[PDB]
Amino acid sequence: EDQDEGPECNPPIQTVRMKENAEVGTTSNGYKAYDPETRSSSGIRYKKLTDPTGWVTIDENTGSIKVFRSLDREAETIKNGIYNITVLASDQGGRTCTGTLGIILQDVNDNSPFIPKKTVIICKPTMSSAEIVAVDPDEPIHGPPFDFSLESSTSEVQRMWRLKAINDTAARLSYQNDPPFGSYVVPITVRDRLGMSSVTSLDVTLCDCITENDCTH
Repeated sequence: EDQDEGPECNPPIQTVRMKENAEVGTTSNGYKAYDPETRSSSGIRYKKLTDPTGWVTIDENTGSIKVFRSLDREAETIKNGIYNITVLASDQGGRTCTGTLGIILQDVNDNSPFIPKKTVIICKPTMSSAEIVAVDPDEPIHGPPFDFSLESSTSEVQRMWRLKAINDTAARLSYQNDPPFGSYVVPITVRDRLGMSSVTSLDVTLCDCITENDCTH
């Protein structure tokens, strides 16, 4: 009669693939410890060891991966779309085996655009405008074209400015109604190609210049 002997946990290293928009608690196919006698490892329970992100948890019964807190592909903890977590199996004979679970992460468009440069000069004696350019940190299929506007701003601020588009990534902000030399705030709204939305408040000095770039000192 059969008795429950030791696990042959090969391969060392395993992989799964996941997608960024994954709901909290969702479960999918997972890491295994192996048990050749029974050709199945049905007593054998699972925990996680070290994790860079804290996004997933491992379903103890089955060794399945499940979401715990929501993902990002735009984070610095990914490289070439991949991260890894370390895994342990626990046996009621007083035994263990160990391994790695890699997690390949498909981007979806979820991040909005941001502004690299929010501080801008308008040299009034030769210029009416300054350019406003953005970036979006999803894939290049998942960002531009951007749709800019003065949407979020006030009816007083809208009476001093006009905004117009100039590229897939850019627009140009212009003064109206002879405003005086000085410094000013402008809220922009920007959406990306699927309508992901960002708010951002610009710094706009309108001044007198030599270089036509920065203000006379």
